Amino acid sequence: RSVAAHPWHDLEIGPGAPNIFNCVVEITKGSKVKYELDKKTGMIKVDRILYSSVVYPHNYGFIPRTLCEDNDPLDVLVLMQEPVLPGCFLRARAIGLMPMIDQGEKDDKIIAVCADDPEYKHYTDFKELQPHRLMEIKRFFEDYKKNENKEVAVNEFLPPSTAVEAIQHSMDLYAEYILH
Amino acid sequence: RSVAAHPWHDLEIGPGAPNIFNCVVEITKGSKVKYELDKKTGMIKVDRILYSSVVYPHNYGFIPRTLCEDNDPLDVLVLMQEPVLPGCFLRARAIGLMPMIDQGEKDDKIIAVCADDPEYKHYTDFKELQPHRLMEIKRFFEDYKKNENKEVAVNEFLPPSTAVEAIQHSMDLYAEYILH
Amino acid sequence: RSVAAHPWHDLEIGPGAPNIFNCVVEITKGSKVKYELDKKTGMIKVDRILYSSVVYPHNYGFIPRTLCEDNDPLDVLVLMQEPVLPGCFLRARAIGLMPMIDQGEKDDKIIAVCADDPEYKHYTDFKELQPHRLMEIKRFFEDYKKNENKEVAVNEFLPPSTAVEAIQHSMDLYAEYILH
Amino acid sequence: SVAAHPWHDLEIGPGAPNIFNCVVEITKGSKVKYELDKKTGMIKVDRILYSSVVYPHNYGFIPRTLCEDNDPLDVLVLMQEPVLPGCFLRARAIGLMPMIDQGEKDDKIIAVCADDPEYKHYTDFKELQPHRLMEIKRFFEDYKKNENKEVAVNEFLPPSTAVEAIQHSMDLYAEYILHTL
Amino acid sequence: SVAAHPWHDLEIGPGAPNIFNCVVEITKGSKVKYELDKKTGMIKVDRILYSSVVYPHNYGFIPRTLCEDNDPLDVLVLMQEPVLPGCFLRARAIGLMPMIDQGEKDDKIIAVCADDPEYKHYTDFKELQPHRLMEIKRFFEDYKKNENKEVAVNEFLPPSTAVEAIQHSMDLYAEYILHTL
Amino acid sequence: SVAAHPWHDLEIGPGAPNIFNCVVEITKGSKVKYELDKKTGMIKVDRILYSSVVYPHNYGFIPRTLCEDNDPLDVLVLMQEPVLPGCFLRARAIGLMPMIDQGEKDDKIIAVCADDPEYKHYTDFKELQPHRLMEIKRFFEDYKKNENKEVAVNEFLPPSTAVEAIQHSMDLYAEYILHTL
Repeated sequence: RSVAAHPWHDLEIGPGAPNIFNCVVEITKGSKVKYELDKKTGMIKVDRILYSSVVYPHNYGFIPRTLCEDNDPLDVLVLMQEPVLPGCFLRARAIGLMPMIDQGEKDDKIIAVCADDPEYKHYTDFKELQPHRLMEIKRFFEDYKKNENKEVAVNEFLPPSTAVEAIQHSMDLYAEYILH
Repeated sequence: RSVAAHPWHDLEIGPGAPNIFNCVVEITKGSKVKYELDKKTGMIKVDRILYSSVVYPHNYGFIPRTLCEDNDPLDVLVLMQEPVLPGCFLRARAIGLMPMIDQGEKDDKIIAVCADDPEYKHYTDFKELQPHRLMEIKRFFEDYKKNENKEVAVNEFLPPSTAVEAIQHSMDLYAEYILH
Repeated sequence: RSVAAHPWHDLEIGPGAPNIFNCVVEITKGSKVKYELDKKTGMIKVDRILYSSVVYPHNYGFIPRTLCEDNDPLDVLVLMQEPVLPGCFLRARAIGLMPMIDQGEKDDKIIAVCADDPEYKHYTDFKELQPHRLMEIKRFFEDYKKNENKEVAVNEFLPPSTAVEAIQHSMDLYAEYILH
Repeated sequence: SVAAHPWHDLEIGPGAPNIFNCVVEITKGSKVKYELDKKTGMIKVDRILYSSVVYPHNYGFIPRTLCEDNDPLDVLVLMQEPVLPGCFLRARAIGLMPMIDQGEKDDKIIAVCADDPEYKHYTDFKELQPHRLMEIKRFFEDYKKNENKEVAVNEFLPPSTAVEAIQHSMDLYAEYILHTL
Repeated sequence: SVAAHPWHDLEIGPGAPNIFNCVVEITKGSKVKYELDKKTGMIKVDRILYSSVVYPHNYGFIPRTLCEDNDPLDVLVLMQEPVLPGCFLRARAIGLMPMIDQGEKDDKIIAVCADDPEYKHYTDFKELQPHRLMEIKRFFEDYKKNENKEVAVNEFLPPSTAVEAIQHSMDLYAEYILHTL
Repeated sequence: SVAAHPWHDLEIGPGAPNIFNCVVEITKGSKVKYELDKKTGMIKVDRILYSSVVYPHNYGFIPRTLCEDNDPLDVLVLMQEPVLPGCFLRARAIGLMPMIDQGEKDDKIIAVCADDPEYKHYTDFKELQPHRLMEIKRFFEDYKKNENKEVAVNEFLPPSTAVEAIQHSMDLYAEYILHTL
């Protein structure tokens, strides 16, 4: 009786959006493998194994039914007790925006917590996190593509309100451009 | 040339049912993450991280093309040598029924063994298992939702014949109610 | 806006084929679980837990849009730094063909490296690998089904050119026979 | 020097009782109840746990301590990473967890690793998320249930009280080392 | 006490020869052939296994035992959980596995952990599923094949025979400790 | 014998300086900076790493060696499998990695396990894939960055130079053991 289909297009962003949204995990916490979602098939592909001896600091993925200036969905880093599998989805609250420039191109990402993790669900601002946790995250993105000669600048994190604007705008943009 | 589709609806229960059936794994042995199947998309979602420091004692999941009084498929706990991934399916023989009341509502589940695990496939009754293994399982369900203030009573396990009745009835019920 | 569908049929073999091809992983490096792809649903199933205390020496899987005399796609063993999940796909370069007879029936398989692993991507011939790595692999296939009374003979590995012929031929065969 | 029996021959550390060395018996997420053998100083499997439960954090004991139960003072250690049995690390106390193990008092220390850059800046159990405490409480309440042993756990007390209990257990250990002469 | 060389300074235990302490060299699922260094008593990587195989259970040896091969009596230990190298645990013997390692007899003990609530109630290898035995047999038959070493494995014998072999190896160890004087 | 402090009481081995025993402090893929405690000879958590990085290979030190930094000579060990902290193994040197850790020279050895059937036949770092070297170089360049410590790493030098550095560090260790008298 039901659809069975493509996580970008066919997974609702969720009724709590943009504050709380569904989020499809591409990469697990601790992974050296950079999975990404194949836009055409909706399968998970290995984009690459990472060039440095680094691992993703948290579960990482994208928000369905979003679109950015790069023609990709909006990416999210999700803090929570446990590692989660590629291809699963979860409910996440935005707590900040991590502004970045990836090879001279804007690529801001959301930092968030899982809304169904009983430890992490009560966070609302990244300022509430331990400052090291930010320094670690910021570093990861600075460093993860260094051995591919790709420069990534990371600025200071911006507040929840700002993140929510980005999500909201990417929802709008998906709905505008996806039809054609 | 083939379908590619929703594990509840589009996976046959299998020609050996109700004695031996297909079974879609939602949660791995040792997992603190409570995955479940999204009824609408057929994706795996994180329902929650568990509130206690407990882990699932075996691979856990549901039987496709079943339905119970709760509008959900019939759940199964699957004993076998190895942990199995969420979203995979396997062949399992019923060896008992574990009667439960979850917050004042009936929620009986099947206890089973993987029919293609060369160690576990020869079990036929849960009485054949070590009594501790039952005590552990029974405990897990008593304890796993305690920190959410949800009470779960677990009674003595009932035999294979009884489990098979439940599976059979849930097959029938799926076929009756799923059309409309 | 996109398909969302069956990895055998709906995943392109890729524009680099037959030299570099997409490859759907069924089994992870180190796994005792023998997953395989369900031809009908495109789900991953447990075919079996292995009968010996052996584990797969590398990520293992099949090439989409291939077909062999056995009515199955062509299988691949993929060397790379990291374990990869069942159901994901990756890009792989052929470096040899591993000729086998599985219970009196031909069942040649490809040996390959991940084209997006920055260590392994520069290999082009299996002769470039350490001879032990071959001896280990060869052994695995000789030994993995022994406890099921299934005899598997493995001959000396043949070069890249030969592997590429097999892939090419299986592409052709898929296109010939899949229509009807 | 020669090889060390960890209970006796590992210094508690310069910053004691506030910040102390700590020997890890059990890893975060383990179902194996390792403990350190009193006689050999090796690691022993005391038992595999009777429930489908796991230690919520790295667990062990403070060396050169002693309690009325004749064992060293136990510690739970919050930190980013799981740690091996047999290793020691530096830990700050941030609270004490009063318990009753079958009528016998068996208080434990809740602590953070002092060399873990995230966790080192915590100083009070109240700084942690309330769920973290709820989960730990429940773990001790539940982990021995299938052995038919009751364990009651009361409200956690501040670091000032923890430091006292640690000091008192250093005194007892010493008092015992004197009674060796 | 001081730190212990596990072979010599770890007691075999009060319940020997039926129930004995046992030092774990290799974890369930490991491809690393750890063994305990005779001289230092540390854990050494003897080798990484030559085939894509893994130890089907936790593996090690009984302390204060000795066999004609000049090594302690080896044990395979069935239990719910994997255990670390260097740890010891309590184990009941439930059978003996006769083998021939390149013409030399090298019998091993099959056992269960006595402190594991599931496995502790097994007393005979015949109580285990026949496949479990088939798999173990094959492991020893196959794990050294890529080193060109033949290992033959015969039908497993009952616990009465296992206990004898254990006793006999305690005698040899003792007989050797006498020949130290 | 009795239990061994691994730095002092573990022989470097018959094949030194070319092939040497080697004590593992840190497992491949670990974020925990274990090191061996100088005084107790136990394993200590020095710290949890400040970046989201992991050791690209098993890491440790050569026993009975000493460098100007007052620590033993460090080794990175390439092999099929991860290895536990506290274990030792046999390793061939195949290159040396010159570094500067905050103005201080802190050269390390790059090596393979000699008992690992795949890796044992490597004899020069140039036989490894260039990316492997790029990754290792970067690891040391980056792993202490969030502690505000600069580490410069220069081009790797051949095994002849590695063997010299090893020999020189055996001399220093010895020279120090003489200065004990």
